[PDB]
Order: sequence, then C-alpha cells, then structure tokens
Amino acid sequence: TSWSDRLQNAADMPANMDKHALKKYRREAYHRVFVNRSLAMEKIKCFGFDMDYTLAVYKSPEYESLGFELTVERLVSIGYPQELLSFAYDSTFPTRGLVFDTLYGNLLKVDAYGNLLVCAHGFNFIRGPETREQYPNKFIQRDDTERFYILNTLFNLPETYLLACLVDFFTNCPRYTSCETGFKDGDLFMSYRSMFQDVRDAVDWVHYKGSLKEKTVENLEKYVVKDGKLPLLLSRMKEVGKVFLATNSDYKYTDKIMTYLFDFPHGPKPGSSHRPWQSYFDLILVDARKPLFFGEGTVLRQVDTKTGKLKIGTYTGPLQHGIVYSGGSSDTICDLLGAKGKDILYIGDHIFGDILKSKKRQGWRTFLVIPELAQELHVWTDKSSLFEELQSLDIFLAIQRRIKKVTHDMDMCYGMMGSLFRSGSRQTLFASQVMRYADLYAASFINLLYYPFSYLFRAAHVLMPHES
Amino acid sequence: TSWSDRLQNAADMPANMDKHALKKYRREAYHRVFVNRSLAMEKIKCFGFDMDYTLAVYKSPEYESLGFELTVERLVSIGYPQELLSFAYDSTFPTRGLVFDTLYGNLLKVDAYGNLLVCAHGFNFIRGPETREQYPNKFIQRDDTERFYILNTLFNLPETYLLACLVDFFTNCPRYTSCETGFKDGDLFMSYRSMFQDVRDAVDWVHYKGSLKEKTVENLEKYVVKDGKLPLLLSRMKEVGKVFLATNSDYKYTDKIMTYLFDFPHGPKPGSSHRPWQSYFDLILVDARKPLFFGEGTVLRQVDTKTGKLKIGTYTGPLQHGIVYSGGSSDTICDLLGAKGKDILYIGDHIFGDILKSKKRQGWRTFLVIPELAQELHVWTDKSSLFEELQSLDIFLAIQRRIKKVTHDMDMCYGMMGSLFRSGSRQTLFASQVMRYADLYAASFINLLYYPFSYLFRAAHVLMPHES
Amino acid sequence: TSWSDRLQNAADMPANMDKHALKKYRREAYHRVFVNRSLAMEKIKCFGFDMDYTLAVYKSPEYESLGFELTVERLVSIGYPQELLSFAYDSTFPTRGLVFDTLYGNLLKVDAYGNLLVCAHGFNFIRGPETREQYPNKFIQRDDTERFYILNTLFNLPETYLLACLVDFFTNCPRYTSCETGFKDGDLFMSYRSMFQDVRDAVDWVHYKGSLKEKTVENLEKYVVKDGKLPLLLSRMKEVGKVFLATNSDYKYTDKIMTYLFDFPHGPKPGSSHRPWQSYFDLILVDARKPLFFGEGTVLRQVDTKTGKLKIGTYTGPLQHGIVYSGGSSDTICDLLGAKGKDILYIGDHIFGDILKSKKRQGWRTFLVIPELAQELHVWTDKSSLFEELQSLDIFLAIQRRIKKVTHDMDMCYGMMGSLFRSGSRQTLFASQVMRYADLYAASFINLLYYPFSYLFRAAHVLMPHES
Amino acid sequence: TSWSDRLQNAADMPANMDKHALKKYRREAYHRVFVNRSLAMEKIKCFGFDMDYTLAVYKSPEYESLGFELTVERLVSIGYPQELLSFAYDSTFPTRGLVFDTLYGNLLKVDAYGNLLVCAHGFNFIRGPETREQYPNKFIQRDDTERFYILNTLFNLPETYLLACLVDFFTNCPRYTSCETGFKDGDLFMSYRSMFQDVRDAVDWVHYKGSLKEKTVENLEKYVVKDGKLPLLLSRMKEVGKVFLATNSDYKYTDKIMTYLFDFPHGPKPGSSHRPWQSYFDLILVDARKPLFFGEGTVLRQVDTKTGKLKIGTYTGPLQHGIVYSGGSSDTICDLLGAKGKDILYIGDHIFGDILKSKKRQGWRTFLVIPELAQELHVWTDKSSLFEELQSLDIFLAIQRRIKKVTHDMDMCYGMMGSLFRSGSRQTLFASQVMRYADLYAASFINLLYYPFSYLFRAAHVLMPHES
Ligand SMILES: O=C1c2ccc(S(=O)(=O)O)cc2C(=O)c2ccc(S(=O)(=O)O)cc21
Ligand SMILES: O=C1c2ccc(S(=O)(=O)O)cc2C(=O)c2ccc(S(=O)(=O)O)cc21
Ligand SMILES: O=C1c2ccc(S(=O)(=O)O)cc2C(=O)c2ccc(S(=O)(=O)O)cc21
Ligand SMILES: O=C1c2ccc(S(=O)(=O)O)cc2C(=O)c2ccc(S(=O)(=O)O)cc21
Ligand SMILES: [Mg+2]
Ligand SMILES: [Mg+2]
Ligand SMILES: [Mg+2]
Ligand SMILES: [Mg+2]
Repeated sequence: TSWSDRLQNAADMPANMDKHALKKYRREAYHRVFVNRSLAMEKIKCFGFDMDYTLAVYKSPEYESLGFELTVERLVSIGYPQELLSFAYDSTFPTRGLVFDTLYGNLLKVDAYGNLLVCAHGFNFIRGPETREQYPNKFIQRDDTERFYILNTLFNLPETYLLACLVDFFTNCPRYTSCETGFKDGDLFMSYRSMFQDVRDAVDWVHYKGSLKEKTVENLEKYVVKDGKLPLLLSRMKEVGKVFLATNSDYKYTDKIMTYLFDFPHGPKPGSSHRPWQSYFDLILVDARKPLFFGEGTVLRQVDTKTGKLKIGTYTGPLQHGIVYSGGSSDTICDLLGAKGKDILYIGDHIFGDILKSKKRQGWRTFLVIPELAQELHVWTDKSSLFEELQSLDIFLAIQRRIKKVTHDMDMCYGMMGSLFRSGSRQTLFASQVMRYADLYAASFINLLYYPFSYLFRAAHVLMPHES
Repeated sequence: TSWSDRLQNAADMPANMDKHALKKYRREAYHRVFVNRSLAMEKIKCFGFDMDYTLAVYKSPEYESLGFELTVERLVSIGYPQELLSFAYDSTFPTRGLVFDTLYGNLLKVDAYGNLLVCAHGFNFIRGPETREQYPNKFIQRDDTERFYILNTLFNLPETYLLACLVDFFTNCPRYTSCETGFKDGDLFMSYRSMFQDVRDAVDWVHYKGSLKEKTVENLEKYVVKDGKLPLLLSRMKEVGKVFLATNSDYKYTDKIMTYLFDFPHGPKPGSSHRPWQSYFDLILVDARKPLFFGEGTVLRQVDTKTGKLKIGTYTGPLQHGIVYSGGSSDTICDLLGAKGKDILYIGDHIFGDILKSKKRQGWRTFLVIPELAQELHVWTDKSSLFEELQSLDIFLAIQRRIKKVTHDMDMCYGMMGSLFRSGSRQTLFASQVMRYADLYAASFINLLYYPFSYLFRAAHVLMPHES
Repeated sequence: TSWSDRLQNAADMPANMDKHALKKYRREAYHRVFVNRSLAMEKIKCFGFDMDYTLAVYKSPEYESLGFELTVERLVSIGYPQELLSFAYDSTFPTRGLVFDTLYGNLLKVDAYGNLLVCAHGFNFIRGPETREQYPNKFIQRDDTERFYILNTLFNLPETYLLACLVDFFTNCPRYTSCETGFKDGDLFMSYRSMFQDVRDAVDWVHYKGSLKEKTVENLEKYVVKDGKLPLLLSRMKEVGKVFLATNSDYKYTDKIMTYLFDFPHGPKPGSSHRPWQSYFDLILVDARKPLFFGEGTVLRQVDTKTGKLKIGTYTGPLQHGIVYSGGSSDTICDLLGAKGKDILYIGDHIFGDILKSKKRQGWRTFLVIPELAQELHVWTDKSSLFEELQSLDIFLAIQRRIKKVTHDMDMCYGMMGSLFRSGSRQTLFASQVMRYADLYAASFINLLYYPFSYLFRAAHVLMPHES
Repeated sequence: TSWSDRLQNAADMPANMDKHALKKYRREAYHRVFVNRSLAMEKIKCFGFDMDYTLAVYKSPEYESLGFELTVERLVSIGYPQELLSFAYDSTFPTRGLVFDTLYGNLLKVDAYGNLLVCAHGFNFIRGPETREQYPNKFIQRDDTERFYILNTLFNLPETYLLACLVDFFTNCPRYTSCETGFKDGDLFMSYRSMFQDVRDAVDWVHYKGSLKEKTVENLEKYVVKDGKLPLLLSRMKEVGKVFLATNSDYKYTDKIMTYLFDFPHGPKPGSSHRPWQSYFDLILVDARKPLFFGEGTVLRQVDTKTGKLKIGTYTGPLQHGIVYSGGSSDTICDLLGAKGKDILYIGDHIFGDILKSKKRQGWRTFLVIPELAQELHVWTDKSSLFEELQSLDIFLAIQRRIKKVTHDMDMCYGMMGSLFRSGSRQTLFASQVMRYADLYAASFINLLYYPFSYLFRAAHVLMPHES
C-alpha cells in the first residue's frame, strides 16, 4: 500500500459537491491544500497545467519498474554485463531529491545548504566519521553541477535505485577493482562519472526512442491514475477563468494520455455529454521545453492536429478556436491570454522547471503537486509521537546517541532514504525549495476542488529574530 | 542622532566583564546577538574578520558625504554639468539594498521574489497603478544583472542618493528632454544605463585612484569609530582559538586603519602593554578579492611589510610568525589554520561576498554585521504599536486604504526608502538573505563579547505547513 | 562521363610496377601528385587515412541522388509539401565549397577574402549590380558562422542542390509569398535560416538514423569505387613505415566498407593470399570526431570487434595486435605510434577537419584528396586556350564586357556553379585553402603509388614583392 | 645608421612634383609601393589613417630606449630587483613579430604554420636538436593564445628586448634557481608566465598612466619624424576624395602629435598659408579601439575640442564641419562618408588590428606601413648574392651544414633575431600575413606621393600547382 494506491483510492469516490461536506473533506490532511504564501483565489484568472505527474499520475511501483527494466535492458543492450538483468526495482529504497556525487559514486541526501544528512554508497549507508574522509566538512558545493547531479522528479526514481544497484554490483564483483572514483577491469577503467552518464543516456533513450511510451499507452489502467473529478475541476476552473496546458511532452503522446484521463462515459459530472479533452482548455501548448520556456523560449509553432506533425515555419497568427501550439514561451501564454503573471496559477510537479523557474523568472503564482505527500502523511501521523519525542530530546539538550538512534527509527518508516522533506529534525533541500518557491502545495491538484472559488489561502507573516 | 552615533556611544563605555552584568547587558536589544540557525560557540575554532564596515566602522553621515562629494566632484571633473556641485548628501533618503533599474532609471525596493515594494524615480515616489505601465506584473527578474544593479553595502549609500539626485536633476533641467530610457540634449542622448555606469566608474575611481582614503586617514576620529572593547574581544578570541583577517583592502590602507583601531594607551584591557594590531591575528590576508576568494581565489602572494609592496612571485612556504598574505583563497586559510569550514565563524558586513558566498561555497559559519540595526532597533520599539496595528488590520481582513496609509506612516519613521528589512508588513530581499545566509547577526560583532565562550546560540526548528 | 567514372577507369587497370613505366604514368596529370610545400617522403614514418571519400570513394551521381532522394523523402515525411518528391538530383548544378547565406537564401561562391564571385538565388543567377542591394560591398564576413554555412565536402553536394531547389520552389509557388528573408504562407513564416536548418537536420538524420548506410552496403558496386591497387599501396606503405586509419565513421559501417574495398580474390598483388583489411593497419581508430580529434579529443575507448559494440569504460592499455580504438585524440596516435607530427602524412578529403586542423593544430603533414580534380583536369586542358585568352584580356587592360563574357563561357564548361578552384581569373576560398593547408594533393591518394619511396616532392620558394 | 634615420633622410628632401622625376624616384626601392593584390587608385574614394607609427613615426632607438627605461623603472618600482636598472636597450637584438612562449620563457621566431625558425632563451640561441626536448615536433600551436604571446608592433620592441633581459638575468643570478617553467627564490616561485604578465602590465602602465607621452611631447624633435611632404600628400588626397583619421590614441595626445607633424611655416607646399591639422580631414575619430572597432565598435561619442574631455552621452547627430568623434565603429565611417568598403584605403602599421581585421571583417582595401622595411631593404641588396648563394645550395640538393651556416651569416646582417620577413630561405609568420592581408605595403605611406592618382597597382594572378 504505497502512495499511488492512496490517490487511486481518493480518485475512485465521486465528489460530494455540497458546500458543508467539502469544508469537512478538506479537513483531513490528504485533501488539504497547504499554503506557503497567501493567495487569493478570487484573483487568479488563468489556471495552467503540467501533464506528466500532474494531471496524469503514473501508478507506483508499476511505472517505476517499467522505467527501470527498460533502462536496465538498454544498458545491457549496449554492453553492460548480463547480471544487471537479474536486478529488480525496489520501491523502498529511493527517496526523491537525492544528489548523486559523480566523483565518488555516492547518493547523498542534503539540506538547503548542502550539508550531508545521509550518504549511501551502493547500499552501504556510510556513518558519520567515515564520511569525513571524502567530505571533510560534511558539505557539498550544490552549485558544482559538473560534479553533482540531483534526481529531482519522479521520473528519476528508477535511476536513483539503478545507480545504487550498479555501484553495489561492481563493488562486489570480483572481476572489477574498487577505486576512489570508479572501477578497474584489466585495461578498462570506468569512473562513476561516466557510469552515471551512461545511466542518464539510457533513461533518455527509453523515453525518447525506446518503448516506455509505447508500452505505457497500451495498458493505461495499469500505469495511469484516472479520476472522475478531474474533468469536473477543469470545467469549474473554466467557468471562472482561463485554463491552459503547457507541457514538455509532444502532441501525439499528450493526446493518448489526455484522451484517457477524460475517457469516462460522461462529461464533467455524471449524466452530461462527454466532451473531448481539448474543449477543456483555452490554450494548449506542447513541446514546451521548460525551464527554457520560462526564458527566451523557442520559436512558436502550430501543431497540425490530424497528423500530429508540426506545420512548417513560425506561427504568427492569433489565438483561434482549435489551434494547438508547440514551443514558444511563457510570454506567449501571457500575451495570448491577456494575463500578467500574478494573475496565473501554474500547477505542476517539477520543483525546478515548473515551480522555481516560473516564480523566479516570471512572477507566476505556483501550485506544486507532490504525490508522495499522500503516503508521507500517513507516516507523519502514524508515527507522530516518535517525532514529538525527537523534538523533546533536542530541547533537553540545555545521550547524543539516543538522538541519532530515534532519528534512524523515524526515517526508516519512510524508506531506506527517509522522508522526502526531512531527515530526523533537519529539513532537506527539497523541503526547503517547496517552502520557498511553491506558494501552494498538495498531494494532488484535485485538492483544489474542495476550496470555494473565492477562498483566501492564508500563511502567517514571517518575522525576523530581532523583530520578535 | 543616526546609527554610527549609537555605536560610538556603545563603544565609549568600558566592558563590565563581571558574568552577571554581561548577561544583563545583552538583554537590551542593541547588544543582542540574533540567531538564524543554531551555533555552538564551543565548536568554533577560528574567528575570521572583514575590515571595512566590520572592524572599522565608518561614522555616518560624515563618511557618506565625503564619498558623495568626492564622486560628485569626479563626475563634474569629467564633464557632467556644474549644477551637481550644489548637491548635498541627504542621509534620510537612501535605504541600503535597493536595486537600480538601468532601463528606466528607477530605484526599486523589492522582496525576495523581486516584487515591487517601493519605486522611486528621481525623488518622485511612483504610486501603485502608475508603476504598472513599466512593470506590468509589479515584478523584476532579479537574475537579470545586465539591467538591475542592487546597491548592497554601505559604500553604496552615496551612489544610492547620487543616482536619485541625477535622475531628478535632469528630469527637471529644461536643457534636457525626458525619454522612457534616458535624456536627450540636442544631439547627445544619455541613457540611464550609461548614466549609471558613469556613476559606478566614478565611485570606483575615488576609491582606487582619488582622494577618499587619503582624506580619511588624515582625520580618523572624524570618520572611524574606535572602541576599547575591540582589542579585548580579539584577545579573548585568540585565547580559545585562532583569529584571522581576510580583507579586500590592500596592506598599506589596512595598516593605517587597523593601527588606529588599536591606537589606545594600553593593550586588550586598561593597564596592560599596548601590542601592535598584527599580534592579534594568527593569519593576516589582504587583497582577498571576495567573493572570488571563496572560489578559485587568486595566486597566493606574500606582503613585504616594510615597503607594503608585494614580494615577487608566488608564495609556496608555510605559515610563519610575522608573514602577511595577499590574494590566495579560502582554502589557503583552511589548510593553513588546519580548519574545515563549520569550524570557522566569518564575521563581515557584505551580505553577498562575505556571507552568502562563504556559506554557499564553503560551508563556513557566518556572522553578519549590520550597522543600521542600531537605529532600526530604536525605531522598531519607539513605533512598536504602530506595527502591531498593521498586524491587526491584515488580520481583520477576513479599509484597504488604511493598510497602505499606516504602512506609509511606519516606513517614514525609517527614512524615505523605509526600513532595511521591510516595507510595511512585507519583508525585503535583504531581510530575506539575512535570515537565509547569516547564521548570526548583530548591530556590531562586539556584541559577541557579552556571550560566554561556551554559549549555545539557539534557533527554533522550522516546520513545513503540512507538518504543523 | 563525370569524375567517379574517371576514377573507376583508373581503378580498373592493374599497376605496371616497372620503375620507368611508373615515371611515365605520373606524367599524365590525372595521376600526378601536386605539391604545395616540399615534402621528403623518405622522412614520413606513418601514413594515416580517412575513409569516406578517401579510401572509399562514392560513385557519382548515383551516391548523391541517393542522399538527395533520402533527404527529400525525410523532409516530406516531416511535413514539407508533396512537390519536393518530384525533384530529381542534377549533378550539373552544385560546385563544392559554396557558402549558403541563411539570411537571404542565396548560394554564394566566394574568394578567400569572402568577395562574391557568383551569387545564385534559387536558380536565378544574380548579376553584378543587382547583388549590391543585399551585399553592398560585394563581400561577406566569412567568420560570421551564425549566418553563413559553407558546404565543404562531397556529402554536402545533395544539400547544395537541395537548397537551390527549395528556394526556387517556394519563390514560384503561388501558395507562398516571397520576403527578403523567407516565405509567408498565411500565418506561418518560414525563414531561409530555419528552412536551412530543416535541410541540415534531415541530412544528418538520413546519415545517422535513416537508410543511407543500409541502402549503400547492399549494393556496394553501385555506390563505391573498388581498386585493386589500394591493397598494393597500403602494403607498400607498411613495408617502409606505419599505417593507420582514423575515421569519423563507426566500426560496423567501417567494417562493411573496408571489407569491400579489400574484397578481391587475392592479396596486395595478383596471386597472393587475400588478407583481411585490418592486417593492413598498425593502428585502427574509429569514432574519431574530427576536428575535435585534433584538440582535446574524446575519451579513448576499445571496440569489441565481435559485437561491434564499445567495451565499457576507458581503455588504458597499450597498443596490442588486434585492438581497435574509438574516439581518443591525435595524441593517442602520436604516443602509440611513437611519432611526432612532421613524421606523419595524413591523407583525407575534408579541407577543414582532415587538412586545415591537423596542420594548424598538430604540425602534421597533409595530403588532400580531391575527387573532382579528375574531371576538372579534363576540362582545364580541353578548354586551355579559352583560359589563356582570359589571361590575355586582363593583360591588354593597360571591352570589360568581353572579360565577363569569356569568364562565363569558361565557368560554364564546369557546371552551373563553375570550377571548384576558380571563377574566371579569380580563385575560390576553396582553392585558397588547398594551397595554404594541403602540402600535397591529387585526384586520389592512389597517385602515391607512382612515386618512389624516397621521392622528394618539391615546391618553389615563395618571394615577397619587395624581394623580387 | 638604423631605419628611422633613413625615413628622416627621405623626409628631409622636398618633393620634386615634376611627373618624370616622380616616376624615377619611385624606381629606387625605398620609395616603391609594393603590391600584393591589384588595386586601382582611381577607385579609392576615402583614404583613412592610423597615427602612431603611421603618420607619426617614432625615431629609433631613441623612442624604444625611452619605453624600455620607463618600463624597467616601473618594474623596479613595484619590487623587481635593482639590477634591472643597469640594463640598457639594445636595438640589435629584437626583431618584430616574435612569439613569447610563457611556459618555458623562450622567444620564438616562427613561420605561418608555427614552425620554429629561431628559438632564444634569455640570450642563449638554442640550436636544432636541443629545441626538441621542449618542442618535440619543432612547432607551436599558434592559436593557443593563453600560452603564446606574439609581439607584433613596434611598441613591442622594448618588451621583446626586456623579456630576453629578464630571462637571462635570473638564469644567471645565483639568488634564483632555474626551473623548466620559471625561477625559485626560497619560498617564492616566479613563473615565466606571471613574469611576462608583469612586463605587459608595466608597459601598459607607462603608456596609460606613466610618463611616456609626457616625456615624448616635450621633445618631439628627439622622438618623432617630421616630413614636409606629409601635408602635401594629405592635401592631394583630399583633392580627389575623402580623408579620415581613425586612431586608438585619445584626443589630447592625438592633438599634440598631429600639431607637430603639421608644424611648418607653410601649408601643403612651400609658400602657402599654414592650415591646422584638422582641416586636412573630412572625418576625425579617436579612441577607436581597433580591432573591436572593426566589429561591434563602442558607443559613438563627440569630443569637446576645447577641453579635450568627451561630451556627455551618445552622439546621434550628423557629420558637421568641426566635429570630432570618439569610439563608434567602422560602420560609422562608412555611413558618414557614404562609402562601402572597397572604396576605402586604410593605411596603418598594425598587422592585426589595422590590416588583418579591416580586410577580413569589412572588405576594406589595405596599405601596410612597415618602417623597418627601409633598413631591411639596404641589407637585402647589400647582401643580395649571399641570399642568391642560399638559393643555389637548396637547388643543388637533388653539405646540409653549409646551408645552416650561410643562413646564419645572412640573418646576422639583420640583427640577432634576423630579418623581419624571413629566416634564411624560410618566410616568417609576419611575412606571411603581409602578403595575405596587406594589399599594398611600403616603408612609409609617403611613398604614395610618387604614384599618379589614376595609377593601377598590379600583382600577378596566382596559379595553383595543377594549373601550371
Ligand atoms: O539546471 C538545472 C538545475 C540546476 C540546479 C538544481 S537545484 O540545486 O536542485 O535547485 C536543479 C536543476 C534542475 O532540476 C534542472 C532540470 C532540468 C534542466 S534542463 O536540462 O534545462 O531542462 C536543468 C536543470
Ligand atoms: O555578482 C554579484 C551579485 C549578484 C547578485 C546579487 S543579489 O541578487 O542581491 O543576491 C548580489 C551580488 C553582489 O552583491 C556582488 C558583489 C560583488 C561582486 S564582484 O564584482 O565579483 O566582486 C559581484 C556581485
Ligand atoms: O566550424 C567549422 C568550420 C568553420 C569555418 C570553416 S571555413 O571558413 O570554410 O574554413 C569551415 C568549417 C568546417 O568545415 C567544419 C566542419 C565540421 C565541423 S564540426 O561540427 O565540429 O565537426 C565544424 C566546422
Ligand atoms: O587577439 C589578438 C591577436 C590574436 C592572434 C594574432 S596572430 O596569430 O599573430 O595573427 C595577433 C593578435 C593581435 O595582434 C592582437 C592585437 C590587439 C588585441 S586587443 O587587446 O583586442 O586590442 C588583440 C590581438
Ligand atoms: Mg511534471
Ligand atoms: Mg565589509
Ligand atoms: Mg572524408
Ligand atoms: Mg599604428
């Protein structure tokens, strides 16, 4: 009973649209929208969406195994050793947002300042003192993107596990010899860095040229959460403003997935005519290339919706009923929807390209979807007085072992790599970017349905130490 | 009665080093050290210092007029119109940390997300609606450093006022014609951008080639706060660890200033032999070139202390009693003092080059000195129930004019450009970087003297919305 | 009767290895090696080869049609209009080395200084005065590689013709409207630049992912010149030094092509055992990535010759009998063959990546293969007294129309875009790079067979004006 | 009897403007204009000039000692050892155009392909075999500008000698220890690279901030060649076209120098009113910043000619009688003089910034002034049958020691570093750029006076090997 089970449970009940019962629904935390900076929904004019892991939520672990298997295969297919084929995806290992150190082949879970919180090498969890040999100040320069990778998104889950599998594998294959920075095999030396590259290449490959999409769209129920309430909310959004899709995915794939998400024997609400997915949007934009989308963008194109091929040249015309865009930029959406940024709420799951960049570069309002938040919330309250015990032991410091021990037992409930948002008392870089960049966040955007359209989402004013 | 008056008042009383009276001293807020992230002083091994506006605090407005006058002069000297000479520095105008928009020649005071809080053009304070013509989403892309300048440090005070003077001047000189982006004068067009460049050039000029230093060191009492307690604290620091100076200033100037700061008829405490300033440091480094200092650095050199000229070539020897370094990097200091970063507390006033970069790039502990914090703290409590009234009006929103009105009356107490750390209920980008990068901060580092050496500076653990 | 006909004619006669008959063979110009800077063959220790259009010479126009057809198809396949399919490759149009101006969609044939010699738009040959509207100083900045493309190699022949086809097509399709910089079609605007990109993408596509290789290797006799003398020369080279292959092509393709080039019922000379192509080389290197190969290179890999896949990691071992390399750099070849540069003769057809860069970056000796030189040499002597007449009319200038007229009649004999090496009296950029970078050059490297191994290739010493 | 003696000899005779006597004057080689590519003077519309070492030719060795002395002094002044003061400039050492290798501290004289022709370390002339330890292929990558410097211009003469002085000095001072790449002195290591930087800094310093200009303009007759014929030629140029000055020098200095060049008790010809230097130009542009001038340029400014200070802002007006420009670009000159490039003849002495870049980037016609060409031409004919003997010994190679010997005796006549344009039979990189970029060249532009205005300067058409 993972987190996509929770979402497909929530998904399976029709909304009681009675006002009283909505207020009580969104009392339970799995259904709350959480506020980081106040936001007056009255003033949002356009709602805009990402697709993958936002509107279309890939069932777990099923989808991650598929990615993993396909990547394992690709790699064996280009000459990595047969033993990889015997690997099998373990959803209890990877937590999202870890940084992969390509110098020493460690997975690292870090705070906002790049302080080490957990360091794993293969599957050996390197303890405090022993990490000082490689990180003498228990810290990593987060900005050194040549060395540190950071696996931010749920697509990175398979690779997160895979990297740990490969490191452990070679550490323990007597054919290879460990070195500080990689493995020797006679006359061939494979550094963790180039190893890591190979994994990245292979994951891209299964996405853009291999069989992930193809295997996905032929078993949508296996891999993709479907929720009656989705058409309802979008329809409700379009009643008070403008609704738009801007997604990195291409049109053809976007079409297969969205069709499915709307495939119900009715429209927004039981008993109404089914209308096609496109009718739910005032502007549809694909091949977005976020985060570049939030800067110079790319040349604006028109999609020929029959073929699914792009028309030839640069689209210079206006927003017409039926048109579909490819590329362009976030200004395209602004000009065309006659919106300036704080007018818009952009809803997506990518902490960097969907959230951080639209806020920083454009002044857009932000809603971050976090799937795991479903499971993480069961664990947070199931185990609440374990945490409250940790809060107590820190406060009594006015014995250190019992801290590090309790912390461990806590993190363990979450997975081998702990909560998404913290390691014991200390918050992760990911938690830290949620609070800082995501104005609102939830386990799923569908949680918006439970708030009235005029709702005022309200966060407490921050005070500086010297102001208290 | 400004803020350097407060510091020279505090400076003028000898420390009562009785333990009880120290605890009570640092109760009053002007003397508190404020904590943003917990820090156990027991574990700091090296204390390191900036000089300008840290150890040597330039008396205000005297020092700022001097800078301003010298810059005004330089500019008239390269052909700017005589009328500039009649300008005169106004300490009630500029607040530090404003961003100068070189496209439209506005001073802008912004929050962490680059939202407009105050916008001034020349001296005309552009109100809400009218700012939308130029900033249609009431926001600026903070990362667009080609366009936006940001005047971060107390050295920037003179230029902050100067830029407003120049814009207002030309707006109203009938010889020139206003344009969106600058001024026409017959066949010459001077954009705000190139205007701004000229000001920057001229300020650098008076610092590196003009008479600022020379006029300063010949009237140190006029321009530089001197405090008996300084030698005392450094001496106390050296008793429990290592003490180091790493400053952007060159040696000669560093020597004149530091000599003065130690010029008392005694040592660390009344009745003891006066020892020279260098004896207070285990490592002295000049020509630091921060923030580059916190990256690749520059080639490490040795200062010939007789001449004050650099020796020829790259210093490869060890830390020797008496040696003075030039350039190098922050690793130089780490290797040589046998320190890893969290061991160190670096104390300085530059929010970017001293604080943000040492934390981000090196994992160094940080103490930010903020002079204005002295005055800003009188105003914060003198006017406390005005603010508490603002907190009330926001909360009653569950009438808008009364918000914007009260906000105004509040900010006005601070200056024309308001508090350093906020504009009414909303925090500035500067406030936001203090909390995020500066582990400790105070009106002056001397506030450290009032805490025991084993003190545990303690900040409350952050919780995410969904965790509460 | 083109130029690959000439080579397959020369190819089809066995070498008379009698010394007297060799001296007389290489008297006729099609068989000469031409010298630009003296070179003592006695001192060359390693001969090194490119493959495509060097050792393996693609029959013309057959190969070019194939490329063209495949590219035309690709483009229609991504949405370019059906009419392209009716195009058909015209070998009498393109001359190699033209520059494509992506601003205005012209093919330009230029001298070393980028002076215009011929300018064609679609198929309209823009005359003198009319070119001044777009090139007011009859010149182009050759270094402006963002704007100017330059189609240098015989692979570029199909695209050279294709670009002219497309420009002419749209100029004259009433569905589109000409503009200075591209074509409007309702709301879509396709600039020549982006048009040009599409063509480039499509040519790469048929090479790396489409069916060019696949269609080629299944009809080698159709597409690839085979010459008994090739194994003979290589064998003769290996008798006096070291022989190496360093090619951009991957191993699999390199294997199919080279096998074929050596597919004869005998070895180097009629009656001897056939030996496999690899035995002819002391070092075999593929995936060369020239010209980067002549700088930092890429990571050195080993080819697993059974699979044709790369082994995993970086090859650190020595040169072993049987080994095949991938990537690396030109230093790899130097270290491993124990050669410094002037020791080596590198033989290839790419004026930039094979010749200019190895000379400039490494001090390697150079032999440039130029296929067209076969046909161009028939034309040069067939029409010799036309040229000698042009030389006369220039000299009598001490009437202008007769110059421009004779020039035309001359260039026409070569093709629509004239000789490779000149336009009337004036030399091309290509000619100019041959003389400057290619130490020796010939219609084919096989011309080396006709010179003794100790031969001294001898060019006249240059004198400066003031020295004569 | 150097080369500036020759020019001041030529300078001192008034021109016999009789047509017959002009034709005979320009028969003698010191007075010839040499042609690299034909040029019809009938078609030049604007003549444009550099100043330093073009119109104003600094007397040698006097000027070079001054530069050298001033640089030596600067360096001792920043801490280089006293012994430098005892150095003294030796005009028989440096030849222009040498490359300084900052890795190993060698002066290198190279051909166009960067082949070594002479290599000196300090003053030790490293012979053939011994150079192979450091340059194993007797070659340098010319494009590696991080390592190789190249001292191109007559201003570089002092530094050329200075670098050799310093290297020799430290090689032989027992206080220092030689290393491959620099010198150790206890704990200080000074690499040749950083040494070289120091020299460069110091030369810039004496030019922009030290006393070179100031000492120069107070003894113009000592340092600057003055020639009656100069006003005559410019006046003659202005009669048939447009005349312009575009110089890197600032206005004030440009004014002192040009005033002097025109300081005669008459105008263009004895007996006419003296007119001021500015009247000789249709466009005057200073602070040119060549070669950037030949690209994006800089912002166009107007000079206030009373003060010599720049007016404030960007000049947008038209070409007005009396106006003086600062910065801008080469398009400024083109637009304003209504010229496209081949219309213009630009006359200057900088092989890169004056000649190579205007030709390559703009299609401008070029005249290169080469002062040394005066002396080099005495030596070329004084010693003609020594060279003709070298030509003979090369040809008889169909004994090697006698080549290298004769070469030596030849080069020696020129200086320690040989002719500017060759080392024995082999041409320098400098010679090679003259022929390739400089359409015309002469010992001085005054040689133009001896050609009629309609003259056709005529170079022989180049033929490729295979065309002969
Ligand atoms: O450059 C980044 C990037 C840089 C730094 C971080 S972070 O330190 O975790 O905030 C995070 C990121 C990213 O998450 C990311 C995602 C996608 C791209 S893309 O290739 O331009 O599309 C670039 C990036
Ligand atoms: O590049 C910056 C800089 C960039 C961005 C900001 S900030 O947005 O206010 O944090 C702030 C800054 C700075 O405060 C600053 C201070 C000194 C230099 S220097 O010329 O490299 O020494 C660069 C900088
Ligand atoms: O950058 C160039 C290039 C630049 C300039 C010229 S040229 O002006 O004709 O000499 C010619 C060229 C080339 O011919 C060429 C061929 C292949 C590459 S690659 O993409 O790096 O492999 C780059 C280049
Ligand atoms: O970048 C160069 C440069 C590069 C290469 C050569 S060359 O190899 O001798 O042709 C020569 C040169 C130069 O002669 C030169 C002169 C002045 C400048 S400046 O600092 O931009 O003004 C740059 C340069
Ligand atoms: Mg997403
Ligand atoms: Mg400071
Ligand atoms: Mg080739
Ligand atoms: Mg010059």
